[PDB]
Parts: sequence; C-alpha cells; structure tokens
Amino acid sequence: SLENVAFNVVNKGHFDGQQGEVPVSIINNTVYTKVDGVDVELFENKTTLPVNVAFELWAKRNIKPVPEVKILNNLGVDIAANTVIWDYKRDAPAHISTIGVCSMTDIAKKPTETICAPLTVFFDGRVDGQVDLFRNARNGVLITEGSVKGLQPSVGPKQASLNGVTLIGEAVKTQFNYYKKVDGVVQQLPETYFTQSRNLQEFKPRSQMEIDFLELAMDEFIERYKLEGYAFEAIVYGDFSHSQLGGLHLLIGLAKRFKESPFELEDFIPMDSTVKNYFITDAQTGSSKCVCSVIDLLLDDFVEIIKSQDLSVVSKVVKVTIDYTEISFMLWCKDGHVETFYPKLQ
Amino acid sequence: SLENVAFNVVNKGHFDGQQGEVPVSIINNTVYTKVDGVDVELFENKTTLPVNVAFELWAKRNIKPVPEVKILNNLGVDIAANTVIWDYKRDAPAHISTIGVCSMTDIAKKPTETICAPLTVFFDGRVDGQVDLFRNARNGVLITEGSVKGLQPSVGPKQASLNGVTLIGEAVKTQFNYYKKVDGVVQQLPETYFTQSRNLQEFKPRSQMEIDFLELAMDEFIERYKLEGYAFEAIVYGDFSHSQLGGLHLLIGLAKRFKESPFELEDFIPMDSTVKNYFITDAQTGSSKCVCSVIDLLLDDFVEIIKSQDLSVVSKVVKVTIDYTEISFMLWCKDGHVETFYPKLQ
Amino acid sequence: SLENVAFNVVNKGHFDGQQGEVPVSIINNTVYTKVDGVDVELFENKTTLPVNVAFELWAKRNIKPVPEVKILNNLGVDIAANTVIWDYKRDAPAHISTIGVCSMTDIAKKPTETICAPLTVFFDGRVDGQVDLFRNARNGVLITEGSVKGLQPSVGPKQASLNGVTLIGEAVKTQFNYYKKVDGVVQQLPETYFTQSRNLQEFKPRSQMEIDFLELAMDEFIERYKLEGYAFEAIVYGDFSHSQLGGLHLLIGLAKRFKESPFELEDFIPMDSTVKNYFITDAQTGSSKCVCSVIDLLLDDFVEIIKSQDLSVVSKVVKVTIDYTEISFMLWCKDGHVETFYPKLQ
Amino acid sequence: SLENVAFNVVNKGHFDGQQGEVPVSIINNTVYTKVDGVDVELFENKTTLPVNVAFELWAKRNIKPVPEVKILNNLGVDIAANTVIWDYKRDAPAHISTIGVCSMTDIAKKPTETICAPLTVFFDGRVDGQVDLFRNARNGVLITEGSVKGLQPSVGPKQASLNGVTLIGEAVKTQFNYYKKVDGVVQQLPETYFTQSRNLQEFKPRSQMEIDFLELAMDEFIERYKLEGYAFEAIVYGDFSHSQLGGLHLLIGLAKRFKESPFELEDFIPMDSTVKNYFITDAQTGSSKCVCSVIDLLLDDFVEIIKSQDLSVVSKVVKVTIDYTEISFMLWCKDGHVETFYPKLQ
Amino acid sequence: SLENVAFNVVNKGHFDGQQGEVPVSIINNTVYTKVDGVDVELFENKTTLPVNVAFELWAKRNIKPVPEVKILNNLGVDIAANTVIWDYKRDAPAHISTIGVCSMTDIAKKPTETICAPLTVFFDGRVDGQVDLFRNARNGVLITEGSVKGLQPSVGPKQASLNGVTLIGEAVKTQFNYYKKVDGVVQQLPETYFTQSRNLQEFKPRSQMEIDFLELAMDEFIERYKLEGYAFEAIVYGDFSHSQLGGLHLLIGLAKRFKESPFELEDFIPMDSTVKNYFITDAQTGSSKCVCSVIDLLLDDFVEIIKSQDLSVVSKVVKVTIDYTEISFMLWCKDGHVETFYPKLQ
Repeated sequence: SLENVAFNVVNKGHFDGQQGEVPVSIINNTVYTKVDGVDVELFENKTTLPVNVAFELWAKRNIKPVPEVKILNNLGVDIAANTVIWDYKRDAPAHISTIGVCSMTDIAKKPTETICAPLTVFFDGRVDGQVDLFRNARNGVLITEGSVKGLQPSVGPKQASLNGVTLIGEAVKTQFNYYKKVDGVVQQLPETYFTQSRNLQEFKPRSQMEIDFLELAMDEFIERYKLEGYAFEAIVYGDFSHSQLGGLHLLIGLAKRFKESPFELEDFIPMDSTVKNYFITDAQTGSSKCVCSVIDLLLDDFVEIIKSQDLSVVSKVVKVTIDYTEISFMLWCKDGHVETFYPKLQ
Repeated sequence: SLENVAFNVVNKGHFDGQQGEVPVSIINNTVYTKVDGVDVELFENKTTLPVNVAFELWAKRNIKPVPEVKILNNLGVDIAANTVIWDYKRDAPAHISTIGVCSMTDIAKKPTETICAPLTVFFDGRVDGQVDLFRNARNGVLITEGSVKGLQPSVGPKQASLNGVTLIGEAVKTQFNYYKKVDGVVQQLPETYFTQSRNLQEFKPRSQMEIDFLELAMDEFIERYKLEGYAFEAIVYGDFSHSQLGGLHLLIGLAKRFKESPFELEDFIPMDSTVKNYFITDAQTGSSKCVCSVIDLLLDDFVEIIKSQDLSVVSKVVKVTIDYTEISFMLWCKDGHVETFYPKLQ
Repeated sequence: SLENVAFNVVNKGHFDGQQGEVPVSIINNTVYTKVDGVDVELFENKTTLPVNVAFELWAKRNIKPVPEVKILNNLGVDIAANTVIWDYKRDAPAHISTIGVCSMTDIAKKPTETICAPLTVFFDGRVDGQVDLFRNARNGVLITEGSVKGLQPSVGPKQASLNGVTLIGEAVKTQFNYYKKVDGVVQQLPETYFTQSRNLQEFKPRSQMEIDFLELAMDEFIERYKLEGYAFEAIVYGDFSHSQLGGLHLLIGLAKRFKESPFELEDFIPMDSTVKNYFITDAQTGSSKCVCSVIDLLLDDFVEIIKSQDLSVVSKVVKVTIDYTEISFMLWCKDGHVETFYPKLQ
Repeated sequence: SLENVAFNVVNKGHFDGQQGEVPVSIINNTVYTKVDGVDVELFENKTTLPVNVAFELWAKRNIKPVPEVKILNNLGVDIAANTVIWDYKRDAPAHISTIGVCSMTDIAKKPTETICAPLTVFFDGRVDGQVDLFRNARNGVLITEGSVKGLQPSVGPKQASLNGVTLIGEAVKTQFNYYKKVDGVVQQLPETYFTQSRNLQEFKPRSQMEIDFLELAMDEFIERYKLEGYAFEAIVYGDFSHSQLGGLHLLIGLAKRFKESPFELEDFIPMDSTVKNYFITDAQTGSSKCVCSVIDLLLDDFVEIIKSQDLSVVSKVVKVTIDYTEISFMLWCKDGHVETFYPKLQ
Repeated sequence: SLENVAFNVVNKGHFDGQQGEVPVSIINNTVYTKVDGVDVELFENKTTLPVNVAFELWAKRNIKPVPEVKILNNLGVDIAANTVIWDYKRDAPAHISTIGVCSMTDIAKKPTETICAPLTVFFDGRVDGQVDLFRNARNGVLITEGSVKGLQPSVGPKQASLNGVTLIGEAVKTQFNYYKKVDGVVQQLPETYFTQSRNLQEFKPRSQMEIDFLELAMDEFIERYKLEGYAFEAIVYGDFSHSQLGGLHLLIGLAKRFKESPFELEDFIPMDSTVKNYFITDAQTGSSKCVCSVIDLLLDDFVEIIKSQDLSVVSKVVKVTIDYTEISFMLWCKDGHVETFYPKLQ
C-alpha cells in the first residue's frame, strides 16, 4: 500500500513491513506526507516509472551491502530475487522488473516460476533459502559471504554498495563470493581485475604506488617504478598542451590533476559502468575532449596490464577481463614503446 | 488506501468498504489500474486536489439522491458529515474539507468536534444517527425523507441529484425536508421558488403552460395567458434582430429557440448556481451577448413573479427567494408595462 | 524517427514508411507539428507510455480490419507479429511489447526469437510469410481470410475492427478463420457464441427476433416467441420499480430502454471485454445499479442459451463459451421457471 | 494582469478592460478561479504557449465577426493589429505574435513600428483609425464593412466567424471588403470562389442544386443538371464498393452519405484550411481512405469549375483560385469524359 | 498581482509593495520573467500549492529575523498575522493559511476576525500594532525585541532565522521575548533548553566544553569533565564497530566524526524539528542505522541533563523541555551507570 509504504518510510527510513498508514499526496512526480498539517516531501521520482511505483520500489530497496550495479550488469543479471537493487547513479531501480516485490513491476512471486527461467536472477546467499533457489535456477548469479558446498567461488571486489555509498566494509562484510549458472550449468567465472569505484573529489590511494603517484612528480614516479616507454605522461598524467586533451584515461591521473587544477567532468551518460565516458574541460588551459574514457583501476593493476602487453606491434586490440567483463583497449606502439593506450570505441 | 479504493472502484463502481487491492499506477493526474497486463484508466483528476486525494474523494462520493450543489451553497453548507458531495458540474468535490472521509482532507472524524462548530455541516437524515447529530450541532443543515419530531420542515425541490443525474424520483425519493440551525437555533427557512435544473438539449415541459409555450406561437401564447404588457417577447422569447442579443433570461425560451435554431452557449463559469451566465451566440442571426443571465424557473412560477410586481415604477430591484436564496431582478417599466426583467448584475 | 513518423502522419494519416521529416514539438503529453508557422496537434498521449513512444505506436497501428481486442484477449494473445493492434477503447496499444515495430517497446525483431517462444504471438495470414511463421511458432494465434493447408479453421465473428470502427465488412473481409497453437501443438478452438460489439445509441437489430423485441411490447414478444418462465421481463427488459435496478443484462434491453428514456451508463473500467460492467442510473425513475453486467449477444443466441438450461435446479453456474472464452452465468430458478440469469461475479 | 484578466472573464465572459481582480490558481495547464471557496475552471490551455499567456490571449480574442482563419492564411496574414484572432479549430491564437495585446507575445505596441513593416498586418476597418494605419502600412490586409476612398474592394465570403461560430450574418454584417498591400503597393485581389465552411453533421443546402442533390437520387440529379461525363458518381457521391474509398472530394457528398450511413472522419491535421484531409472509414461497407481531400465548395460553383475544363486531355493540373489562394486539382479524362477530379497532392 | 509580484522580485529581490509589472510566463511549476527577450527563472515551486500562489507567498516572505519554524511549531502556532513565515527546510510556507497576505490562501484580512479566534496566531511586536492585536487575541504567540507592559517575558533562543540563514545576530537582534495566550489567558512558558540549529559541515563550537570535545580525544575529554558512567563513548561519540550504528544522538558527535571521516546523512523527513531523524551510513566502517535521532543541544546543556537524572533505575522515560516542547528520552542504566540515552520512539 502507498500509504503503508509512506508510513514505513517516515517511521523507519525505508520499508520494513510495519503496519500503519500516513496521509499521502502525490503531485509533480513527488510523494508528500502530511506532518503536523504541512506537506513534507518523501520522494522525488527521477525514474521512467509511475511515481507511486518508483516510490514503493525505492522504499523496498536493499539497504544491506550489495554488489555495484556495474558488476551485476557485467554478469548479465536481469532481475533480483525478492529484493530491489537501487541504482543510485541513475536514481532508479537497477532492473525493469521485480520478483515478489511490487504488484506493478512483478513478473512472478518466486524466482522458480517459468517466466524467470530464461532470465539471470540475482540471488543473495545472506537471505535464507536463496542458495537453494539458485541451485535450482536455470540462470542465476549467487553472492555469498562464505563458502557454498560443491561450488567453486569467485572472489569479487573488496568493495560493495551500502545505501549508495561504495565502501570496503569493516563492521560489515562487503567482499562476496560470486557464482553463476547459465542454462542450469555452473560457470567458471574468469579471473578479472576490479575497478575501485572511487570519486574524483574524494580520491584516496589504496596502494603504495598510488601514494607515490599522488605525491611524487611525473619524472620521479616514472623513473622509480621503471615505467619508461609506456607513455605514462600522456595515458595517465594527461596532456594539456593542445586544444584537444590527450590521454588521461585513469581516474588516478584525473584526481591528481584535480588536486592542482579543478576541472570539469560532464557525465553525459550518468550510469554505472566499468568504463566511464566524460566531456572533460580543463579550467586552467582550456584543453577539452568531448569523449574521455576513464577507468578506475588500481594503478598497480594497470601497470601490470600495460607491462603484460607485447610492445612489438603497431596496432593491437587488448582484451582485459575487468569487473567480470571483457574491456577492449587500443594499443598503439612505435619503436618498441607505447604511444597510446585507452579503452577503445570511447 | 489508494490500492484498496481502486479495488473497490473496479469491483463495485465506487467505494463500498470492501477489502482487497489492485495494482495502481499514477501519472498525468490520472489513476490507472492493470487489468490482464494492460493499464486501464480509472479516474482523471479535474480538481485542484492531489490526484490520489481526488480519486479517493470521488470513489467515496454519495451515490444516493442528494440535494443539488446550488441548494447546499444557498443554504451556506460548508462541509458534509461523513460523506462526500461530488459536484458533477465542476467534476470536483463540492466542499474543500471532509469529516471522517479522507485523511488528507479531513478536519475531524465526527461532526461533533470543535472545528465543525462554526461550520454549517450538512446532515442526511437517511443515515442513522445524523438527525441526532444535527440536533446537537451548532450550525447545520438537515435533510430527511420524512418528518422530524419537534422540527417544522421546509419542503425542498421535487428533484435531486443521483450520481450526477438530476431527476424527480419515482423508484427513489428525491424530495427532502430541509432544516437549518444557526448558532444552535433552528431557523425558519423562507418560502421559495425552486429552479428545475433542466438542460437545454433535453428540455421537457413540467406544466401545461410550458407545453403551450413550446408548441404555440408567441402571439397565441401571450394572448391566451393574458401576458400583454410584461415584455414576454423579449424577456422570454428573446430578440435576435440586433447585434446584441436581447432578453432570453429563462431556460424555456432558450430551449424553444434551440428547437428551431441550435445556437451556442459558452458557460465561462462552469459551476452550479441558481442563476447561470452564458456567452450566447445565435448561429442563425449572429446576435450575441457575452453575459446572458439564465434562470430555469417553472414558467408558471415566473409568470406569478412578474405579475406580482408593481408596474407603476420606472426602475426597481425585485428580491425573489429562489432556491433558499434571494435573487435580485431589475424591473424597468414604462407607461404601466414592463420593458425589461432580468437577474441584476449579470 | 519521431520527425519521420510525424511526416508520415501529416502526409498520409498514418505511418506508411515514407521518407521525410517535419518540425515537431512535444509538450504536455502531446505531439505538435508546425504547419505554416503555427503548431497543430497531431496526437494526445492517453497511454502510460512515453509520449513519443505512444505516438510512434499509434502511427504504426494496423489500419486493416483486425480482430476485436476482446477476442485477442480471450485467445491469450500477448503480442502481435510485426504490427501494432491499437485498443481504441483505451486509446492505447493493446499489447505492452512489440515485435519489430518500435525500438523502445520491441523485445525482438522477428517472432522467431527465443523471447517470443513462450508468448502467444498474433499472426495475420493476410501479411506474406506470417502463416509460415505461425507454423513454426511454439505459441501463436493465426487469422486468415481463407483456408490453410492441413489446419482446421475456426470461424470467428462476422465483424472486425477497422480503425476503431467495428463493422461487418462488405467491401472488405472482416470474418476470419482462427487458428491457435499452444506449446507447438495446434489446438481445436471451442464452438462459441460471439458478441455483436454494438453501441447503445447506435443499436441496429441483426435478426428478426431482435426487430420484434425492439418494436413489439413486452407481453407480445414474450408470448410470440414462447418465452414464458424465463424471466425475460427482468433479465432483458429490466425492472425500474425499485431503487436498485433489476436485470437488464443484455445490450438489446438497454437499447430498447434508451429509445424511450435515455439513461446513464458509467463505464468505470473502460476496456474491451466480452462482459461489460456499468454503473447505470435510470434518468426517469431513479433506479440505479452500481455494477450492471451487460453482454451484447444476439437475442436469438441468448434465447437458445437460456432454453438449453435445466430449469429444475435452485442455484447453478452456467458455463457458456462466448468469444472463445468461458463466461459463467448465475441461474436462479423456482418451480421450474427462471428467476434470474446474469453473468456471475459482476 | 492575470488576476484582472480573470476578473474580466468571470464578470463579462471575456476581457473588456474592466478594473478588478479575483483569486487565481494555475495548475495542470489550467486557470482556476475561486468562487465561494471552491475552484472553478476558467480556461484549459491547449496551445504551445504558457498557460497564463494563452489565457490572456484567449480572453482578449476578437468577439466580433472576423474572417475565417483559412482566409487570413491564404492572404498571407502574419499578425493582427491590436487584436487577437483566435483559431477555434486549433483552440489557439491564429498568430504567433501580437501587436499591443500581451506583453509576452507583443513584438510592437502599434503596427507602425519597424518590426511590423515586413509582416502582413491584419487591419480591421471597423476599428477607428485602422484604415489609416493600413494606408501607411508597407504590408497589410484590410477588411471593411463598407467602401474605402480610392481603394477598389474585393468582395469576400458571405460568412464570417463569430466566437468560433461560422455564420452568414443577419443582425450583424459578416461580408467584408478585402484590401491587400504588398511592399506599399495596393494589390488587386484575384477573382475567387469561396468555401462555405459547413459542417458534416449540420449540413444545410445554400442553393437549389444542393437541395436537389440532397433529395434526388444519383441518376435523377445527374440527368436533370446535364452532368453526364463528369464522373459525379465517384467524385461527389463516392464509391464504396472497394476496400479503398473512391472519390468523395466534396463536403456535400460526404454529408449526403452521412445522412444515410454515418461514417468516420479522422481529422489528423486539425486546423483551418481551404482543403481538408481526412482519414475516412465507412461504417457500413468498410471502404476507407487514409487521405481524403475534401473541399466545401458550393455545388453550383463546383459544377461550373468542372464544366469550364477542357475534357480533351489525359492528365492536366487545374489551378482554381479558391479563398484567395490557388488550389491545384488533378483532372484525369478519357474519351472526352472525366474519370477523376480531386485536389492534388492530397 | 502575479506580474506586480514578479516586478517587485526582479527589482528588489522580494515583494516590497512597489507598483509596476513585468512579462511573466508560467510553465512546469516555474515562474519565468523575460529580460531582454530571454526568459529567466524567478521561482521553482517546490510546494503543494499552485505555482503562482507559492510564488506570491515566497515573494511576501518575512525577510527580517524570525523564529525558527521548529520553535513556532512547538508553540502551536497555526498561522501568522499579516506576514508569511517561509520554511526554508521544506522550501514552502510554514503555514497552510495566511491572514491578509494572499487572496488564494487568506482566511481573514486581520487577525481579529472570528475565524482566527480558535487559531494560535503568530504576532511580531516589531510590527506596529501587533502587540495590541495579541493583547486582544484569544490564542496567539507574541515575539518582541523588548519588554511588554504587564506581561512576563520568556527568553527565547539566541539565534533566529534570517532569509533561511540561522544566526546569532550582531548587527540585528535575533533573541526574542516570547509570550503565549491560550483561550484569552496569558500562559507561563516553561523553562527550557534550546537547540543550536547548527549544520554538520559548518559546525562551530559555542562553548569551552564543545571546543574541548572537538579537539581532545575521547578518554581525555571524558576524564577531564568527570563524565565516567554516562556512556559518552556511545551516546555522543558513537559506536562504529558493529553493522548497526550505536548511539551518536548529539549533533556535536556527528560533526566530530564527520571531521575525520565524512559519512552520509539521509534526511528522509526534510522538515524543521527539535529532534531530527537520519538514515546514517558510515563511509569508513559501513556501520549504518536507518533511524538515528539527533538533537543539536549545547554540550554543556546535555551534560547537565544527563547528570540531573537518577542513575538507580533500569528503564525510565526522561521528559525534558527543549524548544518549548517536551522531548522524551529513554534512559537505560545498569549498576548505577548509563548504558543508553536517546530520544525515544526515534
């Protein structure tokens, strides 16, 4: 019930299944509740769904640490089992349909129904009975905080999403084991690098090499870590000398530049992806690139990736498994050294 | 509950207090329900209220014969006791607030609370206990289908409103006895004429004089009923010879003209009133008046009113009690005969 | 393209696949085009879809005679193959998804894809290759204007829908042969009666018994056709003597009453169904029923149905196959004669 | 002022320049006023303009007989001098800009400013000083009810538009003399036929030939008026024997067909033009044409036009001056008789 | 007038009663004005009121230092006398109705009318004649910057709200004397603590103990101020070791934590109250509580409150008068020391 959902929201901050109702008014894609005679905004609908439907899905969103939406997208997750994964990047539910959550968006009450068999259902082992549900599911992705009998685990990212806050858990567990079934057969998830899901204005180094990159100058870091011939001056640090911005394809380089000269990042596709494209405008020099592909990889991981390449090729597409998906990089080299390395197709 | 209100609407045509819910989507000031996977419109909000609030008030509207909104307005009714009077002219609730109906519009649960004491509460004797509630109310209007002990009744209009259909009841009782209390004192409602609440395109004569007016020509009807010197040719039949339309202040004359030449009536204040103002454009001659005051009185009643006037005055304002309210008419006369008679202030 | 769709609409009345564009402005769920410098409304979105999506689906609607939406719903049709069935009752597409029509609503380009296998796809034999597509479809409904090799046909209703106009075709063929496949197996469609899809204000008799019903009085028609003991006075003609309206469950009886006394029909679920529920208010007597189940059966067909019943039962649920679906009727009888016969569950 | 405009609307039906204000609430592209504590709708914005701007322009619309919008469009009128021409077909102002009417839409206060020199300003001689303004205007169209010194008049249509009602005036003058200036030079308006601006459901014959067409059968009318060899059976009466509707390009033929069999006319470009295109669906036969060009010419005028053609040509484009604009007709003939005659380019 | 209100807004920043008008366009719940031919946004309606009504109320808001909305709510203020109190937390007027401000929201022109007698009217002594109006008011709250003859004052908070900025005035007076009348009798306002209305990201200590709390560690501050046995480690500093966040019920503790580790505060009821509830998510540890009751009391005041309690009780509800209202705290103790102290009912 709309009024019951609003009662739960005003009294517990989210839907907890408590009984009770409050007066609700809907207007301008917004849900208001009346507190002491004055209307108070509870929810502004930013989705393509009806306002009441979006309000109910947002109230019933998972408030426990959940995998980032990019991870679920790369795993082909189409729907979640008896929960709502809220996409905080889009301010919308991460999946079109639900299973036993909202009457307007449900396609089934339980993930065992025939409509969910072709779909890759997301299962959370922390909920009782979902491991068995995944065991009997034709297609599904399972996350657990521990081991599963007879199933080889895939270690996921250290970080997870908690109410829209991406963090590495200390008081809560955010590292999950990932399991995937396709057509009833348990798959072996590929060995992968993971993006760190960091922010430009709140960048924090997670390794010694990243610390050195942030504090040391360009030449000192390049010489210290034996990174001559890999075009780190352009790929990571970025070139701001021409009207068209060069390189700057790692979030750590953008953060280092932002520390000295705050610039502009236009996120013209505001969603959660392994590779993010930005319309970057440098506020100090005026160098700008309309499509700048940025990936937030650990600098140690990116150094390993670039050093594992074969430099004796002019043009070559590099396939790297990042966040359980294959990211294709363009590798331009000359005279046995790198001239360019960015995610292709920007 | 919104969903429960919609369940009642889809299963019973209105709110009947039945338990159950249906999937509901709200968009574009419209309430949709999902029937077999496709959204079906249940209600389009034409009010100034929030869409869900208006939907709930419309579902809980009185489906029994109720007094016309103009009658309640003339009696000073500000609010109804535990019911919603729906104004079908405005497609909106007839009163801003409610008593024990909708959480968003309620000012009280029962009419006995202190907030309802200054307000003139509408009481329906057909509902059990409302006669006693009116007896203890400081201000109120009571309607009954029978007598009330110790209270002198006022006979109201023969017709009432049934789901937006104004009719004189045959299988149901539409004539009510009216009682009014002001500051705890029972008032004597004035003797009044009543408008017939008829429509232009569905006009039906309710008296022999009206039949004669509709069939007989102007001169024959005027001579037959001894109506010489009262300007019936202009006041009732209307003058379509000049660019500015003359007279035509009785609905029966407009209906007679519409039978021969269908014309235009712009209702620029679409509400329920004893006197209606129209922007009339005659489609045959081009005569038009931007403000034409029309009252739907019984022709026999209007003849009595015009013949009860004193013709030996040049200009005089005539006060007639119509629908429990005082309607002021302008009476222009010359040489002991009427030149004009219309509701004043148009 | 939105602009190309609008170009086709302004130049051909619907989408015909012609190249060209016109200036388009979208506002207030409405599509406007500019003709000679002034904006002209092309489409008002009454659906739950985005305005541009609904505009494109409406432009690409089938303009050939198509089965009524109620027939497709009773056959379990979930989606149409490479066409849009427009539901003119709801002013919306009859199906949520499309196959190769609109990028925003498509789930597949051709009905042969895996996503369409569980769905009952609607196939039109008048389109080249759709008979073969239906032959290879797991679930589907096929309509043809002629015979299909090896497939036993089911004769459908005489009438079809042509641009929202239900008619029995003379210059065009509106009677179709119906074929159904469930899980790859051709089904035998049950022998059924068909509703006539007539309107109250435009009722036309399609049989001699209907003509007699319309012209003859109650007693004369009942005695002429040997209809004593089947409660035709209540079930068909209707009882307007009490406050609660009695019977009136056939559209022909409502039309006969409307001819003498125009009344009110509130269609509180405005969709296309075999059985329609109305909030009926009789304008002459005041008799009203909030839920009146009305079915537009041929009077000869209804007489056969009521005479095929076993009168020696007090209460019995009658299952009649109407419009390829099972309609359940309540049959109350006493002393070997009918007291009541209406669609159950109103 | 918005509130002053609403005061004028509620007290006079339109803007009359009276002082005073009323409480106004704007919501959902609708202007509401509060009468006795309840909001009453004054105006629903159907234009592309802001709701308050459209409300002000609608209140200040010309309430005197004005030329039909199609006539002003054919004369190239871009703007009106100190008045608003309301297009009742579109429920919008006929011109984008105004001169001294509304602050949001004004481009000038008087038509003498430099911005109005390239524009063809509409002048009304019935307003004092507008004849002199037109005399000094570079581009303009003048209408008068009488003669103008030194200017040769062009006799316009007998009918005009009065508050959205097209009529031939009896108590008011609706026939105007038309004058046009282009680049400061008085033009000679071409001799033209005029459309009658009649409606399908309210068709009234304006000539003896039209009366005969309506009452007499096809063969009798064709033989009586010597109309053999001009394909009147198809062009005017229409062919309903095939799936594609044939002919029916005169409003009188559509009205004659509508008298016997009411059909469907989808006006997919709802504006005012000399030639109207309809998506016609015949409800009796099923014959339908998505683009049917219909012109409402006097039948005597159309007979003269078709008889003034040279029948000894296979294909020929006929240019007819109708409503001060050149309408191009396609004329297909064989063996010295007409096979087809419709407005070209439908 | 809407246009006059907009003129005042564009020329003075708010309504000052100046004459003049500017072109105004209303669309999408937004008021635009035209400056040099381009529309400029003046106001975005975030209220439940009509856009023009909300715009007028916002323009006429009090721009002088006014009591915080929480204070007026705790005093039972229902309406303000001839002024608008704008609630900047909700971006809406603090009261539903007005007295002599806006025609659409006024219930009276002066606070002396009968409709305002049951309501607690807010009076501002800084406006001439409002002290006398409060003297004759049945129910009211009066604020003055000085003494009132014969009335015992209540010293209010040091801070007030100035155009949405809460500050302790230096060039202006923000400390008011408060007076309350209920049913015509002057009340004695209870002795109370006052919240400091500080922000998390702009926290500034207002006492020496607060400075020590911010700079000193947990153990040093607890030992210095003799705060052993009152569970300051949990109640104020907060526990971030478990998945469920513990304590953290004082804004100073949240600010201290935010200084070291910026976290998330979801204000799911965005209004002004003495006790605020937040959905807190700690970005460093992952500890989160969906309902965290936070009160911004002076740390010296909270120490006095917690030390004035009787520790020899297991469970006890503590009633503290804060901001002229009774705040109920839960006090759990064991072995003569505090285990928990938070506002109850979160």
